[PDB]
Amino acid sequence: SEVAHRFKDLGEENFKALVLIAFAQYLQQCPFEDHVKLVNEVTEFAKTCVADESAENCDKSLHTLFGDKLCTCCAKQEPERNECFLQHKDDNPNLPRLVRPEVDVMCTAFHDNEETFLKKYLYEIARRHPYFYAPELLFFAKRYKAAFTECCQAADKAACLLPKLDELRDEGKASSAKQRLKCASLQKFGERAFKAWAVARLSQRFPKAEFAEVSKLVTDLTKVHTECCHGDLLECADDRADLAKYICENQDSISSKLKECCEKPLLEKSHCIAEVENDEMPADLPSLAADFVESKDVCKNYAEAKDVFLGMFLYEYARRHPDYSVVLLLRLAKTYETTLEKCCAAADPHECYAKVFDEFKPLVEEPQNLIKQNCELFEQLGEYKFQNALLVRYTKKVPQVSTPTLVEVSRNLGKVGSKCCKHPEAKRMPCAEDYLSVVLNQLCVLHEKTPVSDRVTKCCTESLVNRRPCFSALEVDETYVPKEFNAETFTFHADICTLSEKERQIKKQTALVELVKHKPKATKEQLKAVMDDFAAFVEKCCKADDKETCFAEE
Ligand SMILES: O=S(=O)(O)C(F)(F)C(F)(F)C(F)(F)C(F)(F)C(F)(F)C(F)(F)C(F)(F)C(F)(F)F
Ligand SMILES: O=S(=O)(O)C(F)(F)C(F)(F)C(F)(F)C(F)(F)C(F)(F)C(F)(F)C(F)(F)C(F)(F)F
Repeated sequence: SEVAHRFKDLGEENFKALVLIAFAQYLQQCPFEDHVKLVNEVTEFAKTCVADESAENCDKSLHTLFGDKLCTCCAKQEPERNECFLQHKDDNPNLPRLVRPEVDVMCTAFHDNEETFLKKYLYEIARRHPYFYAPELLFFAKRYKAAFTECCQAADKAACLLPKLDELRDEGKASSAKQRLKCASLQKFGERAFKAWAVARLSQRFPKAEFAEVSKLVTDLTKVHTECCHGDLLECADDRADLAKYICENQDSISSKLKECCEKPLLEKSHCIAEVENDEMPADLPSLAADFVESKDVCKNYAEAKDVFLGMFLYEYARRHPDYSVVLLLRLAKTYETTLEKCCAAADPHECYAKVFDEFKPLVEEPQNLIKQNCELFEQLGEYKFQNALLVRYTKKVPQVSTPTLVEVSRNLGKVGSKCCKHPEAKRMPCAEDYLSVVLNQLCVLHEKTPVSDRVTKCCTESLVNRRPCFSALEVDETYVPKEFNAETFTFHADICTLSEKERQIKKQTALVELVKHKPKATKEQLKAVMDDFAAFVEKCCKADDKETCFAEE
């Protein structure tokens, strides 16, 4: 009995939560209360299974049960139904932006019913983030609960809560985006791509770890994510705990940076492990040359065990390169692979695969130079203007892309600047390029829902590893027809005056996207000249005797 097994392994609380999450991700549009009803029925049922694993319906898969419950798609049978539920996950669901009500209202609701409030949190995130790393969402719910527990008792409920909630929202969106890439990686590119990812990350993270260890953690982590991305949240959370549990029983085989996370309560622990600092690279590790370029058996060993050897390479290269983005290490490993694929078949492989690392230069240089160039641009512009720059860039690159998406991605793109450009070069590239993988992936998923740009589609369906160079390589499509100057898109409301800094940025940014859409191939100064026109008009209308009409007159 799986639902019992999981209920047992997860405990009711996390079971409930994961089931809610699973429901809210399966039925994003469905009301909270219909989800909790389903969850309770499932939980109630799970309990009957914990008690007798032979009770009538307890041997059914989690898929059948959730899907059966969900069905209270639905016309379909398993496993086509679960596939159906998964494919209907909506990365951009038509759901009201979660509008934070005032703290006292929230704090009242939180105290009115903590679980319901906490379940409401899960539900609202999960349904908005249908790929949200479900166990991680439990961690968020815990922190959300902790926020509300403490901050609701605070003198300044808002001043306590808001920053914390802002942190969790941000962390949430980051985690969602992040997990979204795992699911996209897994689902669009397959297990191997994810495995490659994981070998690269974990090798970087756990360079002291033996390859077999990195592999074991990779197979387990992959299994975690496959399950999570597959809406198998229960297995996923459970396998995650198992993985956290494994890692923590095996820290000395994995990382010396694990001390603190492995002491951490279950949810914190996995979260902690998932983002532990890269471990110290083992001292005096040799170059990959003897094994991967220099050996005469390279061709043989690749061929004998391709993915292992490539994994060993990726492991060996990644563990040596926490200063490389995962995608880079992935690119290098793909390059290695493909070079070996041609060298091994070439007249003298030893000869030509000895040169394999020379192909690595451009691959390594490109992100570096990109990260360096764009981060100077960032340091010149700061996050916001860096966002405006990228927003224009991307709008010009892929103008068909919905502006909200454009804005969101560009903003996020620009956020990598803030996150990464602060870092010295040694931490910039993994930070930047991997966050870039996350953000582009956003662009990718957001756009996929309503594809309107063949370039985005192209760049997103192509090698995940190469997704970023692909967008980077994109230049202005002139095959894009500017949109006529709709007033409504450039006639902001007086609500702009009341907008938070961020929201007024999103708005200028939105205008900036639209303006670029209205008139692409306009240069930065001309774009600046209407952006400044807009902001002035806004400044004017915002301080006008009557705002709403001042605004109307544009
Ligand atoms: O070079 S690639 O990244 O394209 C790659 F071939 F997929 C590879 F990453 F090297 C890889 F070998 F496939 C791998 F990603 F490492 C791997 F598939 F994960 C793997 F290492 F082979 C593995 F599947 F995990 C295995 F090692 F077999 F356990
Ligand atoms: O080259 S692109 O503009 O297409 C890009 F992929 F978005 C990008 F170059 F990575 C970029 F987003 F523009 C970018 F500026 F490089 C970046 F992604 F934001 C970035 F390079 F990561 C950055 F933000 F500049 C970074 F410097 F990495 F922080």
